[PDB]
Amino acid sequence: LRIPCCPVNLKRLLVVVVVVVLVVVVIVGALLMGL
Repeated sequence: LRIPCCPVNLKRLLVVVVVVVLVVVVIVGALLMGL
């Protein structure tokens, strides 16, 4: 329950999520440019 004492591997999971979101934003920008 809660974060233990800073999130463990969950942190790098969050980083992966952020990367995914960034990549999606890149895909969106790319699509807006053309593809």
